[PDB]
Amino acid sequence: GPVPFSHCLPTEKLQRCEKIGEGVFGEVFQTIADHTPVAIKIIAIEGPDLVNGSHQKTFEEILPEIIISKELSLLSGEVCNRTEGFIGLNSVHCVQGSYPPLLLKAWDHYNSTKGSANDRPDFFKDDQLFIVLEFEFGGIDLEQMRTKLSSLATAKSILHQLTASLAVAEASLRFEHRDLHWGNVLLKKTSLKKLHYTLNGKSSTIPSCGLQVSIIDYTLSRLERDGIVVFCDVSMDEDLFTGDGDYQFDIYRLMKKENNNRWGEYHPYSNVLWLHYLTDKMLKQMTFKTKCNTPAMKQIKRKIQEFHRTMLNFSSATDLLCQHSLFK
Ligand SMILES: CC[C@H](CO)Nc1ccc2ncc(-c3ccc4n[nH]cc4c3)n2n1
Ligand code: NA
Repeated sequence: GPVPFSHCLPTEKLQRCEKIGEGVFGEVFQTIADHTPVAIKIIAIEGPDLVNGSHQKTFEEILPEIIISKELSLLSGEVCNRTEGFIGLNSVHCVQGSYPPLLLKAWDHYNSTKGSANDRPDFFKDDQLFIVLEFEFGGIDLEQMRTKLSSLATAKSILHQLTASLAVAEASLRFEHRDLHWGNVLLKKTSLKKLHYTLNGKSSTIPSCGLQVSIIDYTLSRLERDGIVVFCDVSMDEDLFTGDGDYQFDIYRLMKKENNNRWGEYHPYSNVLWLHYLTDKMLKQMTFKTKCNTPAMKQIKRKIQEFHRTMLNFSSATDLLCQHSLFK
């Protein structure tokens, strides 16, 4: 059945853990496994204590995220519909134990420097179960990089990458991400000048501007294979739809409007909505190292503004990728 935490996180691996993110689900750490950076997502399951304001999920309720993470990871190795724009999934374990004190130390450091919205995970007993997902390390989130991007050309690249990856997942998996806020877009440096994707057998390239994008966090995502749908049913969630103070919170309500609160259905317009929210962040909340004070860069800005203005008239990421003038 379950294994002890030390199976997944031997002493040296625990000693190198640094906390990088969080959500109601639990905690995300970066560490090193076999000289390789990885990200570890740790989710409490099956217990009766409140955790970050929700009850813990059952093993059955975590399976959708596991399945989705695996399907999107596989897309990097496929042929007809191929993208590296999600993130690799290396392993999944069920572990048992109280939270390691070294992880608490990392948690404390994050709380001291960035602040946490979570409860300190120090109340779990030695019989507590967790799911531990180990992912390829994907870089730094777009929000944390909001003052670090070179120019609007870099912004165009990121939007193109995101759109393409979403299109390929729509094509292969009838995928909707459903929570693609700017914390869920990771950026990593690449020396590749061009990145490659294949959509329904047709391969294309995207200029990288030195960055490779990875879309993460499939907690709210939906997909299907052979008529079998995997999703998070939020039809009875109150709080998800009553956020304020950021366009992000409007996106939840707009998705609910689009799907009539039926979350099992396929509505790839949700991917469009998130891309619109991301484009909006690109135009309003980023500080580029190079301003748009040359005619060439101005032109890119006008193109992104045109995208912002027109993209909500498209039906899916696939429609955007294949038809929108931004990508031509
Ligand atoms: C970078 C940390 C991020 C900042 O907004 N927060 C979260 C929060 C939820 C979440 N679920 C999965 C991942 C996840 C999955 C794979 C990863 N590879 N490299 C980093 C990864 C993170 N996250 N990350
Ligand atoms: Na990736």
